[PDB]
Amino acid sequence: SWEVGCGAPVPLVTCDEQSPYRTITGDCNNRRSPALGAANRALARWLPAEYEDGLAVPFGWTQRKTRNGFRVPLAREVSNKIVGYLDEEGVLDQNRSLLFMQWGQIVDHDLDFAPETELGSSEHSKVQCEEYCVQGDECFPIMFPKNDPKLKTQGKCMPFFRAGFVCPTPPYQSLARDQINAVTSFLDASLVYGSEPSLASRLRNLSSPLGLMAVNQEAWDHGLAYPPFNNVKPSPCEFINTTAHVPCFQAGDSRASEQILLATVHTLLLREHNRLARELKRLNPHWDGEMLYQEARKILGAFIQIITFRDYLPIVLGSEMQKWIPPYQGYNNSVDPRISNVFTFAFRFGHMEVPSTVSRLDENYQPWGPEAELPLHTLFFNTWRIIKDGGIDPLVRGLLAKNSKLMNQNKMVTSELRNKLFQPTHKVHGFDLAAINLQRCRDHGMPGYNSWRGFCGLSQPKTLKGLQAVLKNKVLAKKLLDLYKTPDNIDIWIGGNAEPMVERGRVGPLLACLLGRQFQQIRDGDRFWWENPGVFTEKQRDSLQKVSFSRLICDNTHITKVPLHAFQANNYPHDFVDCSAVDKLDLSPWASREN
Ligand code: HEM
Ligand SMILES: *[C@@H]1O[C@H](CO)[C@@H](O[C@@H]2O[C@H](CO)[C@@H](O[C@H]3O[C@H](CO)[C@@H](O)[C@H](O)[C@@H]3O)[C@H](O)[C@H]2NC(C)=O)[C@H](O)[C@H]1NC(C)=O
Ligand SMILES: *[C@@H]1O[C@H](CO)[C@@H](O[C@@H]2O[C@H](CO)[C@@H](O[C@H]3O[C@H](CO)[C@@H](O)[C@H](O)[C@@H]3O)[C@H](O)[C@H]2NC(C)=O)[C@H](O)[C@H]1NC(C)=O
Ligand SMILES: *[C@@H]1O[C@H](CO)[C@@H](O[C@@H]2O[C@H](CO)[C@@H](O[C@H]3O[C@H](CO)[C@@H](O)[C@H](O)[C@@H]3O)[C@H](O)[C@H]2NC(C)=O)[C@H](O)[C@H]1NC(C)=O
Ligand SMILES: *[C@@H]1O[C@H](CO)[C@@H](O[C@@H]2O[C@H](CO)[C@@H](O)[C@H](O)[C@H]2NC(C)=O)[C@H](O)[C@H]1NC(C)=O
Ligand SMILES: [C-]#N
Ligand SMILES: [Ca+2]
Repeated sequence: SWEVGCGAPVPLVTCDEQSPYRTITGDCNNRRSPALGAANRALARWLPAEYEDGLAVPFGWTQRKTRNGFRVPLAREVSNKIVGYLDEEGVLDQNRSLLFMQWGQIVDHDLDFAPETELGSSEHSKVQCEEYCVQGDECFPIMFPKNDPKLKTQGKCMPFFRAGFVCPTPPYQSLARDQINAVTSFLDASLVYGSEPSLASRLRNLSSPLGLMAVNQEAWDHGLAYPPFNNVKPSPCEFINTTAHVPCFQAGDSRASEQILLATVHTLLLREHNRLARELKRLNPHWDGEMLYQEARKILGAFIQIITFRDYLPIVLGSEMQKWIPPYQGYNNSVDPRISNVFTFAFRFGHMEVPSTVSRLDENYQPWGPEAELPLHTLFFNTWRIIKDGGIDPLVRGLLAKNSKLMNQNKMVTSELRNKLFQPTHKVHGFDLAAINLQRCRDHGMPGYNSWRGFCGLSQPKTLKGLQAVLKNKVLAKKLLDLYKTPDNIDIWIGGNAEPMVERGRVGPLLACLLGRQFQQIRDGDRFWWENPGVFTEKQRDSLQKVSFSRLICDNTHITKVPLHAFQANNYPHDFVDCSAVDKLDLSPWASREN
C-alpha cells in the first residue's frame, strides 16, 4: 500500500473506555480501532478512485484526455439538457410531506460534510477563479456551453473549488487523493452539538450548571429560543438583506442556514435539548451540568436515529428496505461504520425532491399574510424572514401541510436550484447545484455508473437499447448517450437518480443499494446504537419507542394541530389532531436515586 497511518485529525484525544457517553469527535466508538467513524478523517472508498492521471486529476480537466475513449461532457450541458424543466405543475409528491425532503437534509448533515479548500487567508486566485475562469490548482471551473443564457448575463463560468482532502492541505503525492469527512459518521446529532471540541464548547451555556445550549440573546420567538447569532463578518445572511442586518445562526454544523426550513429544524432540535435538560433537572436536582448536557444529548441522538430508521428510511427504500437493512441483531465490531465517498453523492437524490416555493401558514393552516408563498431562491441564507417575519411556527405548519417535489425523469431539479442557487462566498443567485453535483463526482474520483451497477450486483448497460430497458425511458436514455457516449461514463449522481423508483420507495435499485448498505453499516457498527443492550435501560427504551416528529413540534412550538404521521401527505384538517392525542416522551425512567 501507500501509508496505513496517514493524516491531520484532531490531535490529542484518549478513550475513557468505560464512559457512558459518545465523544464529540466520534473517536473511541470502536474500541479496537478508535479513529473509525471519527470526524476529520477520509471518506471511505468502497471502490478504487478514478482519476484522469490515476491519482488526483479529475476527469474533465485535460481537454485531450478521454474516459474510455470519449470526452466527458460539461456538467452544465448535462444540466441544461437532462436536468432542467420549466413547468412546476404536477410535480408534487402526492404522498410525501415537505418534511420528507427536509429530514433527508438533516440526516445528511449529521453524516457527511466535505469542505472546500482555502490555504487562502487572503487569496487572489480566489478571484482568478471567479473573475477569469482560469483552471488551475484547486480552481476547477464549471464552463458554460454554447448557447447557455448565462453566457449573456453571467460570464464564462461558475467558479468551483475542489474538495479538501487528507493527510495535508498541500498539492502532494502519496496514495490516490481521498476527500475528508469533517463530521462524525455516526447518526449522533453532531449537527446540533458540533464535531470538534472547540465548536462544541462554544455552543454550550457554561455560565450556569444547567447543561443548556446557548441561545440567542437578541431575539425571541414568543418566549422560545433561537440559536446564537454567528457574529463573524462578513455574513452571507446579512448580505442578502443589507438592511435587515440579520446574521446566520450558529449551530453544530456550518451549513445550518443554507435555507430557511433547514434553519427551522435546527431550531426545534436546539429547543428540544434545552427542554430535555430542564426536565432532567426537575427529576434529578442533584445532577451537575456535565451530566445534564450528556444525558440530554444522548436522548437527542436516540430521537434522531429512531425517527430516521423507523419513519424515514422505510419510505425512501420501500420494498428494498428489508433486503438491505434486516432487523437489528446487535453491535458488530467488525463492521466499518465510515461513510463512503460514493454515499455523499447517492444521498443527494434529495436535490430532486425540493419544490420551487415555501409557504407560511397561520393557525387555521391558511396563507399567512400577503406574501405567504415565496420562491425558494430568496430563502437561501435567509434568517431575516424568520426573526423578522413570524418566527418558526408558520414555517413549521408549511412543512406539515405542503408536499415535497416528486422525482420525475422529465422534471429533475427545479430552476430555483439549477439556475438561481446562492453560494455563501459569491454574490449572485446564479449558480447551478446539479452542475455542481456533476463536477463534484469528478472532483471526488467517482467510478462510473456501470461500475456501481456491478458493485450492487445489477446489470450493466452496454447499449442504448440496454439503457432504455433499465431506465424504462427511450428519450432519457438517448440524450444521456448523446452526451456520454457510453453508459460507463455516466456520472454516478445523474445515473443513479435516472432510474425509476422501486415499489413504495423514492429511489431506484442502484441508489437503494448504495443507501441501504451504508445505513446498515452505521447502525451495526455503532457501539452507541440506542437498541444495543447497555446504552439505555430497558425501561428507557420503552419510553423512546414512543417519540415522533409530531411530538417534537408540540413540545417546542405553539402549533397545536399536527398529523400523527408527519412524513406522508396530510390534509388539513381531516388528518390533523390536537397535540394531546400524540404520545409524549416519558422521562421517569431517567429518575436516578441516590442510596
Ligand atoms: C439548498 C439545498 C437544499 C434544499 C433546498 C438541499 C437539500 C438536500 C436534501 C433534501 C438532501 C438529502 C435528502 C441533500 C443531501 C446532500 N446535499 Fe444538498 N441541498 C442544498 C444545497 C446543497 C449544496 C450547496 C451542497 C454542496 C454542493 C457541493 O458539492 O459543493 C449540498 C450537498 C449535499 C450533500 C453532500 C454533503 C457532503 O458530504 O459534503 C448531501 C448528502 N447541498 N441536500
Ligand atoms: C402514504 O404512505 C404511507 C406510508 O408509506 C402508506 O401507509 C403505510 O403502509 C404500510 C405498508 O405498506 C404500513 O406499515 C405498517 O402499518 C401497519 C398498521 O396497520 C402495521 O400493523 C404493519 O406492521 C405495517 O408494516 C402502514 O399501513 C402505513 N404506514 C404508516 C406508518 O402510516 C399509505 O398507503 C400511503 N398512502 C397512499 C394513498 O398510498
Ligand atoms: C445561560 O443560562 C442562563 C440561566 O438560564 C441564562 O440566564 C437567563 O437569561 C434569561 C434572559 O436572557 C432570564 O430571563 C429573564 O428575562 C427578563 C429580562 O428581560 C427578566 O425580567 C425575567 O426575570 C426573566 O427571568 C433569566 O432570568 C436568566 N436566568 C438566570 C438564572 O440568570 C442565560 O441567558 C444563558 N446564556 C446563554 C448565552 O444562553
Ligand atoms: C429587508 O428586510 C426588511 C425587514 O427587516 C424588509 O422590510 C420590512 O418588510 C416590509 C416592507 O416590505 C414591512 O412590513 C410591513 O410593515 C408595516 C406594518 O407591519 C406596513 O405598514 C408596511 O407597509 C409593510 O407591509 C416591514 O415593516 C419592513 N421593515 C422595514 C424597517 O422596512 C425588506 O423588505 C427586506 N428587503 C429585501 C430586499 O429583502
Ligand atoms: C460482523 O459482520 C462481519 C463482516 O461483514 C461478518 O463477518 C464475515 O463477513 C464476511 C464478508 O461477508 C463473510 O465471510 C461472512 O458474512 C462473515 N464470516 C463468517 C463466515 O462468519 C460477521 O457475520 C459479523 N459478526 C457477527 C458476530 O455477527
Ligand atoms: C444539502 N446540503
Ligand atoms: Ca454524525
